[PDB]
Amino acid sequence: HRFKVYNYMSPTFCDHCGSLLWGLVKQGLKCEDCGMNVHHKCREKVANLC
Amino acid sequence: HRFKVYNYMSPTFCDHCGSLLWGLVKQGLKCEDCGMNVHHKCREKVANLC
Ligand SMILES: [Zn+2]
Ligand SMILES: [Zn+2]
Ligand SMILES: [Zn+2]
Ligand SMILES: [Zn+2]
Repeated sequence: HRFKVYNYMSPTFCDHCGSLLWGLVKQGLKCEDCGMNVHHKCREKVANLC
Repeated sequence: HRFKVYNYMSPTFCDHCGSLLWGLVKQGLKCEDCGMNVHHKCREKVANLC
């Protein structure tokens, strides 16, 4: 994965843990290649396989 | 048009005046129906026709 920080325009959940990516901006990280969305706290817990 | 404020993820120009929508977040307004992108200062100068 190549996670880049993303500003989400709709309530989006974290593809790793299932809770909402809270906030107005900078809510999480979106992988540039496959679109997985994760909380900053969950990026490290995701397998690299993309 | 139904302009809603948008957080752009790439350098985007204003479809009304041609200058860059400056900033990291809240750079401009995107029309929800046809995707036109405008600076907050240009929203009022755009014809309504969407
Ligand atoms: Zn990925
Ligand atoms: Zn999470
Ligand atoms: Zn429009
Ligand atoms: Zn403009």
